[PDB]
Amino acid sequence: SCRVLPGDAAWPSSRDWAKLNKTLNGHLIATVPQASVCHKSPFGQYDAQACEELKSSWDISTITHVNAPGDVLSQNFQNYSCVPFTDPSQPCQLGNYPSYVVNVTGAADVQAALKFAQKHNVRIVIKNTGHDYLGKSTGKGALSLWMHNLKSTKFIKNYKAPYYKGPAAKLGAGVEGFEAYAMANSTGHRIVGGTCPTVGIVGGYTQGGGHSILSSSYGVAADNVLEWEVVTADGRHLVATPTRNSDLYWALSGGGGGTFAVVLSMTARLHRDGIVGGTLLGFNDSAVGNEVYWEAVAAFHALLPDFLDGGNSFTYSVGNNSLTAYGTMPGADRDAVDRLLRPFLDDLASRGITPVVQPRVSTNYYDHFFTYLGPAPYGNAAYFPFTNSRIIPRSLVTDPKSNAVVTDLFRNISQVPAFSPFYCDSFSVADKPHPANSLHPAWRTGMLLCAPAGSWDWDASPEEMAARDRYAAETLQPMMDAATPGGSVYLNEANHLYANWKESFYGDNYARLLRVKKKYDPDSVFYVKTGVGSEVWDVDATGRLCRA
Ligand SMILES: *Cc1cc2c(nc3c(=O)[nH]c(=O)nc-3n2C[C@H](O)[C@H](O)[C@H](O)COP(=O)(O)OP(=O)(O)OC[C@H]2O[C@@H](n3cnc4c(N)ncnc43)[C@H](O)[C@@H]2O)c(*)c1C
Ligand SMILES: *[C@@H]1O[C@H](CO)[C@@H](O[C@@H]2O[C@H](CO)[C@@H](O[C@@H]3O[C@H](CO)[C@@H](O)[C@H](O)[C@@H]3O)[C@H](O)[C@H]2NC(C)=O)[C@H](O)[C@H]1NC(C)=O
Ligand SMILES: *[C@@H]1O[C@H](CO)[C@@H](O[C@@H]2O[C@H](CO)[C@@H](O)[C@H](O)[C@H]2NC(C)=O)[C@H](O)[C@H]1NC(C)=O
Ligand SMILES: *[C@@H]1O[C@H](CO)[C@@H](O[C@@H]2O[C@H](CO)[C@@H](O)[C@H](O)[C@H]2NC(C)=O)[C@H](O)[C@H]1NC(C)=O
Ligand SMILES: *[C@@H]1O[C@H](CO)[C@@H](O)[C@H](O)[C@H]1NC(C)=O
Ligand SMILES: *[C@@H]1O[C@H](CO)[C@@H](O)[C@H](O)[C@H]1NC(C)=O
Ligand SMILES: *[C@@H]1O[C@H](CO)[C@@H](O)[C@H](O)[C@H]1NC(C)=O
Repeated sequence: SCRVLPGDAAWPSSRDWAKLNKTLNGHLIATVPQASVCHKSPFGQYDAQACEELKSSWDISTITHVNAPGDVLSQNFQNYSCVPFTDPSQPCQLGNYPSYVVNVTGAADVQAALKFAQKHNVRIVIKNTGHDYLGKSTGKGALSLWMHNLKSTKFIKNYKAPYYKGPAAKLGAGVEGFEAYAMANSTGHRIVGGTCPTVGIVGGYTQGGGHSILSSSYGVAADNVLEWEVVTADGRHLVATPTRNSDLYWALSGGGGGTFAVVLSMTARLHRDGIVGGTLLGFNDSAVGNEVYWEAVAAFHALLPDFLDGGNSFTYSVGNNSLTAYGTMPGADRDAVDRLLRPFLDDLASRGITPVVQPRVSTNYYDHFFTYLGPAPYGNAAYFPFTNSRIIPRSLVTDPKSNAVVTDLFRNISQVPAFSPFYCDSFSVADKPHPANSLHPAWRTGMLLCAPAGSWDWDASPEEMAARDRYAAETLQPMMDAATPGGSVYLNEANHLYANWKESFYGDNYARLLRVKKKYDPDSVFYVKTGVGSEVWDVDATGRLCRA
C-alpha cells in the first residue's frame, strides 16, 4: 500500500542493507548530511571550524555541496533538519534526505538497487547534482541512485545518422555544465548547456528541456539529444534514439527527469566553435524616472525578435530601477556586435537614457561563457529555493497591448523584495532541425523565459519561509500565469506546490507522456513531484509515499 520508512517493522534490516552493499561492491552509503559537523548527535562529528566554512557559501551552488552523497541544494527541502544555521544541540536529522545512497558506477549498480528496492518496497530517488527546485531529487526514507560520479566523456568526430551527421559528445549521467564545456572546448566545439556551471547537463536539465544562451543558435538542450542510455524500472539496460525505443527517446527529450528511466549517459550534438560576440548592456531610472524606465524595458523586449532570429541571445536581470543584460552573439565580430546592438542603443537614446555598453569579442565560447557567468570553473550562482517561471510567447511582446500587461507584471514582481531583481533569458528556438521530442510547444512560440526567484532567509522563522513557499505557488505564479496567456511554466523552474503543474508543464503532450510512462514503468517505481504519472502516489503528512 505504502513505501516503507525508517522505523517501520518492514524497513530492511542492517543485514539486508549489508547484503545490498555487497552486491554494490561497497558502494552503499548511509546518508550523513553535510552539516552534521554543525551538530552533536547522532553522528558525533561536531567541528566548529568546519561548521563555519560551510556557512559562508551555503546559499551558493558550490561543488562542495554538489559533491555530498545525500544533500540537495534547496534550503527549503533541507527544511532545517540538519543545516549549519540552527542550534548545535538540535539533532542532525535526515528529514527529506534519503536514508541510503547508491554510489552508482554503472548499469549493474542500478539494476541491483532497483531489484532490492522492489523486493523491499523502498522508494527510489534519483539524484545527480541536487539542484532541483522542486525537491524532485530527495525523498524521506528513500534509496537514492546517485549519478554524480558517472563522469565519462567521449568525443565522436563523425556521428552518422539520417537526421544528424557531425561531431557529437557522449556524456555520463553525472557530467556537469563546466565539465561538458571543458570537454567541448578542447575539441574546438560548443555544447548546449545551462548558465549555472554546476548544473547536471545529462540530468534534469536536458531531460526537462534545458535553455541556454546558445539556444537561439542551436535550440534547447533536448533538441540536441541523439541517444539516451538508460536502465528501465524492470532493470533492462537500453539505448533510446529516434529510431530505437523511439517513444522513450521522445519522453526523455523534454518530458522531465526521474520518471521514465534511469539515465546512464546521453549522446548529444556538438557544434563548431569560433569567435563569440559579447556585451554588457545596462540602463536605469536615475536620469529619466521610473515610468520611462519601464517603457524602455517594454521597448527592449519589443526589439529582441530580429536579434534572436539572427542566432543571438540576451540573458538579463530585471530590477525595480535598473536592467543589466549580457549579450551572446555567436560568430559576430566587433562591427557585427555594433550593428546588432544599434537598434537597442538608439531606442534608449531616443528615450533620454545613457546606457552602459561594454562590447567585446571572445576567441571561443568557453571564454565568452566564463567572462559573463564565471569565475571558471564553478561559477558563483546563488540558490534561490522559491524559483518560478514563465515561458513568454513572442506574440505577447510584439503587440504593444499585450506587452503592456507583460511590463505591468514585471513592475508588480519588482515590488516584492524577496523576488526582485529576477533573471530572464531570451531565445528563438522555432524552425531549427531536431528529431521529434516532447518539448512543450510554448518553447517554439516563446521568446522569454523569466525566473522570479525568492531568496531564502536564515534570520526569518520556518513559518516565514513556509509562507514564502505558499506565496510563490499560489499567488506569485498564478499572477505570472494570468499576465501571459499562451505561455507556460518551465517544469525545471517552478514551485513544488504550484497547483496547475500538469497543464502548464506538459500541456497536450501529457496523455502520450503518460502512455510512455505506463509502458516503461507500469508499476510506477519512479516518482517525482509534478512528474508524469506522479499522481499514482500520494504524499501523507509525515512524507510517506502511498498509492493513491
Ligand atoms: C540550481 C540551478 C539550476 C539551474 C540553473 N540555471 C539554469 C539555466 O540557465 N537554464 C535552465 O534551463 N535550467 C537551469 N537550472 C535548472 C536545472 O535545469 C534543473 O534544476 C534540473 O532539474 C537540474 O538537473 P540535475 O542537475 O540533474 O539536478 P538534480 O536535482 O540532481 O535532478 C533533477 C531531476 O532530474 C532527475 N534526474 C537527474 N539525473 C537523472 C538520471 N541520470 N536518470 C534519471 N533521472 C535523473 C532527478 O530525479 C530529478 O527529478 C542555475 C542553478 C544555480
Ligand atoms: C518541513 O517540515 C514540516 C514537518 O515539520 C512539513 O510540514 C508538513 O507538511 C505537510 C504538507 O504541507 C502537512 O501535511 C498535511 O496534513 C494534513 C493533515 O494534518 C492533510 O489534510 C493535508 O492534505 C497535508 O497532507 C503536514 O501537516 C505538515 N506537518 C507539520 C508538523 O507541520 C513541511 O512540509 C516541510 N517542508 C518542506 C519544504 O519539506
Ligand atoms: C558498505 O561497504 C563498504 C565496505 O568497504 C563501507 O565503506 C567503508 O567504510 C569505512 C567506515 O566504516 C571506511 O573506513 C572505509 O574507507 C570504507 N572501506 C573501504 C574498503 O574503503 C561502507 O561504509 C558500507 N556502508 C554501509 C551503509 O554498510
Ligand atoms: C563513489 O565511488 C567512486 C568509484 O568507486 C569513488 O571514486 C574513487 O575515489 C578515490 C578517492 O577516495 C579515488 O582515488 C579513485 O580514483 C576513485 N575511483 C574512481 C573509479 O573514480 C568515490 O570516491 C566514491 N564516493 C563516495 C562519496 O563514496
Ligand atoms: C580551450 O581549447 C583550446 C584548444 O581547443 C585550448 O588551447 C585552450 O587552452 C582551452 N581553453 C581553456 C580556458 O581551457
Ligand atoms: C545608471 O546609469 C548611469 C549612466 O549609464 C551610470 O553612470 C550609473 O552608475 C547607473 N546607476 C546605477 C545605480 O546603476
Ligand atoms: C499588478 O497589480 C495590480 C494591483 O495590485 C493587480 O490588480 C494586477 O492584476 C497586476 N498586474 C499584472 C499584469 O499582473
